[PDB]
Amino acid sequence: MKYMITSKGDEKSDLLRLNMIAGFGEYDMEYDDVEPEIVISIGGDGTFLSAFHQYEERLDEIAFIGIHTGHLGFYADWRPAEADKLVKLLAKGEYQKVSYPLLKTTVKYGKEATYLALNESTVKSSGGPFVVDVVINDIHFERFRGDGLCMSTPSGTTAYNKSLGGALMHPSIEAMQLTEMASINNRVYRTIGSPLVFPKHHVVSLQPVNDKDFQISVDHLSILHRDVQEIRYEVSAKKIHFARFRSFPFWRRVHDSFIED
Amino acid sequence: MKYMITSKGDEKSDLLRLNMIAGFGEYDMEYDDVEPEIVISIGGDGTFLSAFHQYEERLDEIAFIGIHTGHLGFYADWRPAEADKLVKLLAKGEYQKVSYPLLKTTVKYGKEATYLALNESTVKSSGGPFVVDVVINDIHFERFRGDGLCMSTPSGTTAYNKSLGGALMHPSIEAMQLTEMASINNRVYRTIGSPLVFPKHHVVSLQPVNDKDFQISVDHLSILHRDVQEIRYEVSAKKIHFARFRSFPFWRRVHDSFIED
Amino acid sequence: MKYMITSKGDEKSDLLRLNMIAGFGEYDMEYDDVEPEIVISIGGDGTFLSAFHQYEERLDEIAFIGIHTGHLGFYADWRPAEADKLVKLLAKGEYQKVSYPLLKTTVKYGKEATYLALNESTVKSSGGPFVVDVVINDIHFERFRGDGLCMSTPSGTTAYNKSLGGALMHPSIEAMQLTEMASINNRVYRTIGSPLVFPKHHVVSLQPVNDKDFQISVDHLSILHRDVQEIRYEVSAKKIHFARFRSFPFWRRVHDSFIED
Amino acid sequence: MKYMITSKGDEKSDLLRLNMIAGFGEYDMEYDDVEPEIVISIGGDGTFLSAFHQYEERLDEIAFIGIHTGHLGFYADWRPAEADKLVKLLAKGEYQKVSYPLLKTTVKYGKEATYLALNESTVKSSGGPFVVDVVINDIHFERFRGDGLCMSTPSGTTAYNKSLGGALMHPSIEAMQLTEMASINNRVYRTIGSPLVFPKHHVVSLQPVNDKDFQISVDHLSILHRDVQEIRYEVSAKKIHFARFRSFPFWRRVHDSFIED
Ligand SMILES: Nc1ncnc2c1nc(Br)n2CCCO
Ligand SMILES: Nc1ncnc2c1nc(Br)n2CCCO
Ligand SMILES: Nc1ncnc2c1nc(Br)n2CCCO
Ligand SMILES: Nc1ncnc2c1nc(Br)n2CCCO
Repeated sequence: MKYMITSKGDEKSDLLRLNMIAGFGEYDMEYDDVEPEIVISIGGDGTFLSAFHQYEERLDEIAFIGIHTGHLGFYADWRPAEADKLVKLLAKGEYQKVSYPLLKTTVKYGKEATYLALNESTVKSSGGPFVVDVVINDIHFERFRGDGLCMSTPSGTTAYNKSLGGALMHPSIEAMQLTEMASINNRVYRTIGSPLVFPKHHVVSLQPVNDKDFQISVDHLSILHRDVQEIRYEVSAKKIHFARFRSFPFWRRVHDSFIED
Repeated sequence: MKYMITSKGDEKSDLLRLNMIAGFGEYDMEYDDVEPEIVISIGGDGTFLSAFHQYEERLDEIAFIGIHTGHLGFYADWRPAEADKLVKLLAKGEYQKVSYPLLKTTVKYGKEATYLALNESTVKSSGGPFVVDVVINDIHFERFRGDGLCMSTPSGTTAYNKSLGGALMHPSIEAMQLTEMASINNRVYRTIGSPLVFPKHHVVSLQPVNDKDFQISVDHLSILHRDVQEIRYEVSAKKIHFARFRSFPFWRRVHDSFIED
Repeated sequence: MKYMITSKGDEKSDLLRLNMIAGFGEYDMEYDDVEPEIVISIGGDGTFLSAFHQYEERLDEIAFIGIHTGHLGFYADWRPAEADKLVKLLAKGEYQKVSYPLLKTTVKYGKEATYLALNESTVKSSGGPFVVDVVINDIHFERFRGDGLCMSTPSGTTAYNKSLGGALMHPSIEAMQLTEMASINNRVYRTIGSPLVFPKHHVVSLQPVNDKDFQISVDHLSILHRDVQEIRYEVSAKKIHFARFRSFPFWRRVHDSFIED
Repeated sequence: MKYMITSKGDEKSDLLRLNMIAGFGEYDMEYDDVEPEIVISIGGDGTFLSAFHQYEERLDEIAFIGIHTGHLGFYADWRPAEADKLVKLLAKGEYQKVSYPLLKTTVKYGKEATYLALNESTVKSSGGPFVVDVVINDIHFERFRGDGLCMSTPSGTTAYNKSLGGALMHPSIEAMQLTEMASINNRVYRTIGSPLVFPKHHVVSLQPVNDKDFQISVDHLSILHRDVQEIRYEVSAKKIHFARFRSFPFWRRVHDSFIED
């Protein structure tokens, strides 16, 4: 199969990348970073996030796999000592694939710019206060005033969603979770406070009230947007595909990362 | 059809119950509280919870409907002025049914006692400290020490789950949410802190460490259990059925109850 | 001086108690558990709490000191290997004393029963719902409905107050902190949600609305009270006195207990 | 006395300002915005914050007073219909003064720049991650990694400190409260999580780990700082002075703003 490997850039990751390429050279495996079928990430969850966005236009023809040269990540969950055993079963094929949901973010101006997220997508104000009207399925739900909002994916709930008080949900659930960022709640402003979990086909629409400039982020990339008319969130129809060679439950990766390993 | 109506017990609810019975008398409707097909609850969410547990052995042959003589409830979401219009379409049939998930709670001693919950099921200690080992799908996940735990249904997240910091999830999602109750987190005890959302077929098992007596509750009923060997939580295969005559979205019932009506 | 020593009851604590008594026998020290001037606690924070309530009627003539035979406590913060060096400077005197504030709890029926707390004092409902009217300095502030309330001392903020979301305050601040326990907040019930810190001479008064029976606790002891007309909280005029032989800052005991030791 | 009046800038505030000036003209009152002894703020809490920073170099010779032409503020807590009665007792003098604590913020580069805050002072990262080492009284306490930190004044706890989960403390307590902003807590990063209340003479020092650029704010003004070597927080020796003509308790201003008015 066509494969490619990215690296964090340091010695420990670059040396292991060259060893796996040499190990792949002993098989019927061709290196290609244009149309690969197996994308291997060596480094951390941040390195895996870059590998996802490098090939987000070919998500259906790619099976991702991550290797953590540091601590255990949620996407890079393979120890470096298992790289030689990974090269074997990747060439023999017959492996199973797991699919996680994704978040679609549509921005509208006065055209349309869409994005795909693996972790979350946040919205902040550039300088002035952040005040938006939250509309759920064409129905006005609340007028949020605070630092911002965060719409997270199922597998992304263990990251920024978790630090904001959100709940951890199993990645087999096709849903998205919205959490607040330091909301103001007096007798004049009223937010729900609790995190909200939306199923598929539900559309959450953010609409400005005064300022039209917002600092929007998708995973790692963050870019200022000007004259925003609407921000739409919804579960994406596309999914990310992983390659599994052993049982590593999500709740066990949660235990090893937050309880003890 | 066979129908029956329960009441909160006060004048406002008893008078409306007698008016609907007289209104049902003008149709091909028979009153029967033994094997009814339409169970009407007049009062509040607590009155609706009693109507659910009165007929939990016939959930598949019953379509529930609630009327709130006080403030708007999440289960009793029909104004009293709409009772006459309810009697009409209930006799003509051809109405649609909505189904919400349920929570199954199994308790084991040294036999087995099972329960069905519409809102949540909590576990506390009777007197001494509450220390249990949390096991998710046969894998030990954490040793919880605190006041207790709360496993909630999707439609039950707006109640006790919400007061504990849990997230609100749409009742169309077949899942269950576990939240903590004043957990201790020092350098010796370590809990996850975040609420956890489990999909179908996931089993969360609570196991004692020292004391074996627990104060377990299912919705409104709460009874002391002695010599408990295990407590098992999982999404139930049975569901509760409602009768809909108009579009009342869950997110709009959340708005009218917590934002403003 | 007159001294006495309590023990957790196990070997490790009983053996160290007998060694310190023999070490005290080599000095001008008399053992007396009736009117002691130095109360030594060997065990943990729970053992120290028992030593405090055994002699709460003589707080002004006693300097407490705690030894932890297990993990580091906030009151028992002396390693067992320092017991021999403790016996020396306790006989030579000339040591400094530190004073921490206390919480006074007054209960009224239809007489008066007062209590003194070192950590916190909580109020719960016995069976039915818990609904009380919170009155701050004769002014009605809110109608709380939930599991209960917790009024904590400065040094007690690191315990049950911390698990409820309360803030940690330095024990040199003469104040008390009130936190909530799973409060209900809809469009009909409205609580402040945030913890409240009251200075000296402020009186927080809890008054029943329906049920008059409450499950009140003071530190470790918890007893049911019937026909309660009012519950009054205020910072006590009495303080607890410790014996210091080295600088152990409160913020360093917080670090070693929750960050890492 | 020498006095001056600021306005929000709209009709309702400008008209009331001209009426009070004409009302002051009937007395022995001189208008002067250079060295005033009575600073009157008409508008809201934001307008009052501007009046404080306009004359922060003369805090000991000024008694502030605020008028809210909109909703009730915590600093502007006088209804417009009471302006005529304010002009009377302000000229007759013999009024009492109330004093609230302040927060001192010192920034060091590679000189020193100091600031005075009435509400709070926050620190964020400009672009990259925010990682600082928190040092309390020359002792390392934790390595914070997240969005940022917020050090609040007693009277400022009802604002941004409240939205971050902090506690509300009476302004008669000379202290400062530090809260977190979406902290990361895994098996490698460990923060206290709970808010911290520091008494007078305690110094909290923030020190960079990688990036040296921070987005620091003091009340409303926010300015980027480059090559920061340290950030020091401590309770200020200076206080702000108000003019009281009636009893308006802090806990009652909390009730009217968050419960109901
Ligand atoms: N999905 C994720 N779950 C947990 N952690 C994550 C995730 N993605 C990244 Br990048 N990280 C690391 C954040 C800095 O510790
Ligand atoms: N599922 C529910 N969601 C919200 N509220 C509820 C629910 N069930 C009951 Br009973 N209540 C009323 C609790 C006391 O206000
Ligand atoms: N004041 C206290 N601060 C922290 N912890 C405490 C305190 N008192 C006791 Br008892 N503990 C132990 C509780 C069970 O871990
Ligand atoms: N000290 C303060 N307490 C409460 N609220 C405040 C304060 N200062 C200002 Br400005 N506000 C208004 C913030 C936007 O509602």
